[PDB]
Amino acid sequence: NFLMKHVFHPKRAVFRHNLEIIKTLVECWKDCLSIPYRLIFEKFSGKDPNSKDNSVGIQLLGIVMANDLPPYDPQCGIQSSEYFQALVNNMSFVRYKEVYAAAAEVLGLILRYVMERKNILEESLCELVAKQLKQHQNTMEDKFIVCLNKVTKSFPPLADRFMNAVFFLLPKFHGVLKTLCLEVVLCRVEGMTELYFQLKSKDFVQVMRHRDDERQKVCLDIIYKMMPKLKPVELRELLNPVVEFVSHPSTTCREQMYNILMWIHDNYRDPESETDNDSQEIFKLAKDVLIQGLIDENPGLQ
Repeated sequence: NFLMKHVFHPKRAVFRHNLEIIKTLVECWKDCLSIPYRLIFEKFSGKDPNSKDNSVGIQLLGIVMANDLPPYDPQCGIQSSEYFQALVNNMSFVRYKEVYAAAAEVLGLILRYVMERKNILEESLCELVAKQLKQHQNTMEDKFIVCLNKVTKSFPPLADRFMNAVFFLLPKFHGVLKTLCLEVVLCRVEGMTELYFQLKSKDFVQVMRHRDDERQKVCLDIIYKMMPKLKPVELRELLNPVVEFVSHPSTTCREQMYNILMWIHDNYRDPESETDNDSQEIFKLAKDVLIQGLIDENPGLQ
């Protein structure tokens, strides 16, 4: 109890060392150690914006969250369920960071914990969505999608309530925000019917052709996941930017392209009669570029 009240220090190295020794204390002595959830609540219950006072509280909650502990409010009468709101409220405070991104991350783990062990399921989710929704229309589109990406790193299903807005925000974004949008839409691709129409409606090939070697990898993963349930007509158009990834400086993009190639070749092999000329053209391009892959520079994927 005493070792977590005096951890806020000017230098960041001392704060990190204190957090490390607190984490080591909890994991080694997990049994026969009650957790003072009131102290953490008092730490992250700040009201003044741009103050950087709830960061220590959310960091303590993340530290206790990493060793399979109850996700705050163990229903021991120490606090009430309305103090679980002060944890989501933390995502509103803008500027200085470390107060909304970490809050979104810890909230995602807590939801995941509650979706895995039954008990309460969606009660946290509604407020978190409202916070995302409020941060959506009232300008501030840059913060909304990064908070959504932080949440969806542990809880994909919440993205199901914002896919339309995610696709609407895609053309106007730039830099890393476009990448965040792309992995947000990547975290939910299975069961998303008519995904190709939405992707093509926002000029997906121009996003793929731009050299980013991380965004390109994300788009390649999206294509590899979306490849089943796709007609050969769609794959005929989609294959040319994929096979343009030969001689790409990045090894990982070439490897993902090669994996796409291996899937198409077994799947399109010996097609039943002349069902579609696209099914024939698609097989020929993949087979020939797969042959071309035999002299690749990287000795591993070769």
